[PDB]
Amino acid sequence: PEEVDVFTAPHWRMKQLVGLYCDKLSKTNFSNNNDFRALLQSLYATFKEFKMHEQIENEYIIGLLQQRSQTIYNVHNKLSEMLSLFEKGLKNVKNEYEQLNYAKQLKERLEAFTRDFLPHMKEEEEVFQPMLMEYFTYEELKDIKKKVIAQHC
Repeated sequence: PEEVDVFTAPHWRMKQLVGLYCDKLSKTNFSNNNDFRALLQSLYATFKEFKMHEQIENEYIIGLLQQRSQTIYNVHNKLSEMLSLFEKGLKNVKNEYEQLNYAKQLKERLEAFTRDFLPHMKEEEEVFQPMLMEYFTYEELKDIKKKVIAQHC
């Protein structure tokens, strides 16, 4: 039921963001300083919204589900490292040799990030959403989703 689903719309926005940076990345001219900085500026804004996303889940969803089921063990950092990588590109890359070296690193890290992020969202939808249905009443889930949408939008 739509009104108790706490993941689908947030994740629709996160995957739209993934699609946009994958697009930007494949089209960026890493030899061009303006293109390079513009890309890193997008990614920084984007990964900041990813971080707001995980924090919202921690604060409004997971920390509650954890309290009631107590089947929590995997904590729900990578995002701060990605953001730190972007800051570096923005503050410490000063010519074309450094841009192109950095570019190879960025691409590898973004690829690895992207391959983990998508499954991580799938798992919340497939695992946590069902648990939420058992540990909370229907109106309780409706209330949680009201709060999660307010924080994301």
